[PDB]
Parts: sequence; structure tokens; C-alpha cells
Amino acid sequence: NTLAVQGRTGQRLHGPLATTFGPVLALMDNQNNSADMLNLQTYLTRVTQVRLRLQQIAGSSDPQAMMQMLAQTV
Amino acid sequence: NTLAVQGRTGQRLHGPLATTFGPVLALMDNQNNSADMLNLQTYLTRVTQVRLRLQQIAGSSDPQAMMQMLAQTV
Repeated sequence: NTLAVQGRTGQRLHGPLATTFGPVLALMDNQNNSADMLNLQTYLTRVTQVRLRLQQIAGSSDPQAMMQMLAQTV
Repeated sequence: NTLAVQGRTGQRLHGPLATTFGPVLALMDNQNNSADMLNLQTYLTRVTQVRLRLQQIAGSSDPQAMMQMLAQTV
């Protein structure tokens, strides 16, 4: 949001095409297959969803027995 | 709906972001991949769609056989 509001105050068009097509496009998702920021942001929560269950809520078996499984299947 | 209408009456913008980006966003589905409330609501109908057919309409065989083949594949 710092980049969003401090990039448009450069006058939308004459806001310079350096700091325009960079991280300003990736914030506003189009209703299509644009490489948004929300998708990497959701996949990050899925990775920390797996790992938090891996460490603490290893279900009375060791995390080691599942660590070997993950490093086998990657 | 209780949370929606009793959270908007806090004045949309000065309605506080504590009770805004929580369960008020998940109600209004966008036309995209937003994690809506409707998708957990549809999967929750599908799981009881399987189990209600499991218990009563076990088709003249026991539910125990299908319980075995269901807890096998999880």
C-alpha cells in the first residue's frame, strides 16, 4: 500500500512506467489469470498450514517419521 | 447477517478493521478464487451426503463393510 499510494502521486499515466508495471499491477487482481499477489499469499498459508501440524501436532509419532516422508516425496 | 448489519453500523470505512476483514469479507463472494463461506458450506453438505447414505441406505450389506473401505482409503 505504501508503493500504491506513493506511486500515483507522481503527477495515473505519467506515474512513471518504472514504478507502474512493477508491484502496482500485482496488487489489483483482474478477474482472470493474472499472476496476482493473493495467490502466493494463499500458498504461503498452505505451506505454514502443513508445517505447523508437522512440528507440534505430530500425532504421538515423531516428526522424524513424517520428515522422512516429505523428503522422500519431494 | 447479524455480524454484517451490526458491524456496518459503526459510523463502511470507519467501521473498524477488527470486525471488517474477518467474517464480513467471507460473506460477499467475489467472482474469482476468494475463500468464500459458500464453499465450506457446499463441502459440508457433501460429507453428510456420503454419511447419510452410509448409515441408513447401506444397500442390504452392513455399514461396517463400507466403514472398513472408507477408513482404509483415508
